[PDB]
Amino acid sequence: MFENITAAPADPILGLADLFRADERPGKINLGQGVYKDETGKTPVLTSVKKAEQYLLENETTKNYLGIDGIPEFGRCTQELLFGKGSALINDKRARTAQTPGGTGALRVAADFLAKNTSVKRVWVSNPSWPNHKSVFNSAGLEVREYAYYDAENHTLDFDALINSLNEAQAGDVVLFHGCCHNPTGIDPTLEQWQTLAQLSVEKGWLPLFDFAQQGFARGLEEDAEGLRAFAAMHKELIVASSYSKNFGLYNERVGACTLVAADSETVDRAFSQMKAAIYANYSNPPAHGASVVATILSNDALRAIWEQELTDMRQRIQRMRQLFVNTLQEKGANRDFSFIIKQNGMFSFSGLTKEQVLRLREEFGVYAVASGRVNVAGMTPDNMAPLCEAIVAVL
Amino acid sequence: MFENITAAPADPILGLADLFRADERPGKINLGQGVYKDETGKTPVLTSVKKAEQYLLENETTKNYLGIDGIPEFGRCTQELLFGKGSALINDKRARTAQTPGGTGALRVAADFLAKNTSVKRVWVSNPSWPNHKSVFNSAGLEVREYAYYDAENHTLDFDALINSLNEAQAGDVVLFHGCCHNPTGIDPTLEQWQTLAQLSVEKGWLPLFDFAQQGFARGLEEDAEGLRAFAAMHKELIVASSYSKNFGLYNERVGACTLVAADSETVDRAFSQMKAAIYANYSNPPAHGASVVATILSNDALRAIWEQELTDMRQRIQRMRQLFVNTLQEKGANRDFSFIIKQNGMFSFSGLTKEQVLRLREEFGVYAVASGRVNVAGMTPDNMAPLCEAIVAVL
Ligand SMILES: *Cc1c(COP(=O)(O)O)cnc(C)c1O
Ligand SMILES: *Cc1c(COP(=O)(O)O)cnc(C)c1O
Repeated sequence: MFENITAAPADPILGLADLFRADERPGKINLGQGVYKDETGKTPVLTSVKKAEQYLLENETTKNYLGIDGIPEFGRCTQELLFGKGSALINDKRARTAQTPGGTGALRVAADFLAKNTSVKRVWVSNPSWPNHKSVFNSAGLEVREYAYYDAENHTLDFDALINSLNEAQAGDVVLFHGCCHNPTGIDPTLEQWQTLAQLSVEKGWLPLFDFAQQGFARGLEEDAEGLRAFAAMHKELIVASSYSKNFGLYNERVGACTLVAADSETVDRAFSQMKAAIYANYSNPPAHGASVVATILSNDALRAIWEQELTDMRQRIQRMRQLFVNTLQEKGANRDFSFIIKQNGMFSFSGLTKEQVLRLREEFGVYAVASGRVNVAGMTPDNMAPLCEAIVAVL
Repeated sequence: MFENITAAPADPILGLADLFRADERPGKINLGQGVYKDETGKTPVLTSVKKAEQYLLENETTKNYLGIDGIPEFGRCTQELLFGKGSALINDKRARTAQTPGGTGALRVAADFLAKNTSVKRVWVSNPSWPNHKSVFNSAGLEVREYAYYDAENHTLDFDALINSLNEAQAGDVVLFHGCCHNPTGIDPTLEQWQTLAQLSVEKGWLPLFDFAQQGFARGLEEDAEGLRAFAAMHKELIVASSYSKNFGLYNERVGACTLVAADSETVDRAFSQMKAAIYANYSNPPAHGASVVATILSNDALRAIWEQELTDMRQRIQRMRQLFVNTLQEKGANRDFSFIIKQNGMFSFSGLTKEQVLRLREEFGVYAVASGRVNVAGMTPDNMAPLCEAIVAVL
């Protein structure tokens, strides 16, 4: 059976990770990873999370199965984070939320649900996008198509080209939007631009699908949801894949959610039952620990306050690195204006380096980035900025 | 899009659970659930698990992603549990193990892997089987077919009928075996019978797929793997879906494994790369906490010793309930000989009650079992045995 199975392609993300480990050079710098890093260069457990875990250690009396859709309070808190306290969506009971193993899990559950219960045949993703999106949808049996997004000249959202491209999208197609902190470009639509896309979406007949991987990393928790909420006000139908991997630092505990919005309670409840069917045939029910940590934090005034400041501290450190990066390149003799980096949002930023410049940065200077030129800004610190920028300037 | 979506069928397992909650009667007895219960009627966290969780609370410094295949030590311990310390399979490096979200997750990952990389078109499951098997394989796009198993007259393994039925299976078909503690019948093959099926499987050309949900609930950890190991000695190719839900009491943390066996290291490593691809497009990587608890326990001499005795205590309490049940029915005037219950293994047992007897037991006497007549023996205690058996005798 397995004699002639074709190997999976190498995978450059794991390859980059392994080449970074083997690199015996002491001044090596990793900007190719997907996780947050602090001023010391590590991915720590949040203080709020540790406190939540201690409480669970002390008060859990059973590990009996969660329901297919997971911890109710988790779903309730997730819906308030996405739509806001006073949302009409929540009030009319139009939204149903499944706890899932991470954002990826939420995308996959969304994909299986649509492929098995709707007429959806294809999904539209940005160019570039996170490469995991394509694989997830393709596995459910959905075609992936690309719409234009990145203006390579101005390091901006090519908005005219984005509209032009999506006009090819038929009614009943899914169109995937990154709620905030676009991966890999860090380029987000403005509110006016979100409102325009919301309007275009309703008349063109798209099912919008929002991927929220970094809620709270752009401007703030509420601000980063504005785009979503603009779509929410316009649309009858909507899906959201959200992740707490980055904003709670719970990557390996697989904490995410799939939220289904329909016109009314009877419809959403009926659609959601088939979404639960898609979860039952996949992993049966979701993992409790990570999601229980999140629900414990968000429903407790003290822990939430502590957590929100931790998230704010991450957001601001990134924003300090963005500026320090631009100023350091400026004063190191930068063959280029990098001021666009400051206007980009969140973990990631397209540096605009060529694949050869990137490959050279690794070979000569021990600086690791992704082939596309994506850099993780959280991998930058005050200590490694000088040598990072010297390397970059030397390859321009 | 969601306007005319057909609702999912009610689901009787959740329906049974909800009807049990609403039941205001004080003497109600639940035998319809899938989880272990102790003498007090609860599903507690194991002492070994709590100790493991405390150690993790104190020593974890990051929640950074696990690899796609999860915690290495977890995989190593899982392979020793399945194949044994000195196994040649482990020595020749023929087995590769992915940590997965529960046994269900392992079945789904197995299913996607086979559907996408082999010529497998159908899977053979026992009659009856756990209904989740059918849904999982059907979602990957695989036909499910049934082979005979249960001898309804003698409450035994209808072995002649089992062989006769599986002769319909073509070469290149998957045949699913329950390693031990068959769900729902509790009827396992003897070693001689396992050796016979192993032999038949190799000449007929089946890819065997083992589902281990209750390793350690029949006779012991090593004993319950004999069937698997008999197949392992004969076969070049094999898949195992194992679960730590029941034997570590970690149900909601989703702790399982998919283990792939091929002829040699180069083949298994190449096949496993595509299995990792199937995980990447599903939930990206597995949840750490539950699997970290398992790895921490199994790799530590003290905690493992404590855990093994906890598992032994569960196995023996079940075996005491089996006997108490038969003796109590005998001395309550049983219209029937229930001695077959004592020879059946693990959590579950087919009582041999009709769906009307079951429905009547719930309506009149507040005793809850599954429509098929499956009873969870761990739901029986010394306190509720008398009233349980009185109800049963009254409906025969
Ligand atoms: C990091 C990231 C995620 C996170 O996925 P999890 O499964 O939640 O770890 C999801 N989507 C995007 C675009 C991301 O960048
Ligand atoms: C209980 C059981 C399982 C457990 O599934 P998890 O996903 O590990 O909870 C798997 N297979 C069978 C036959 C079972 O009875």
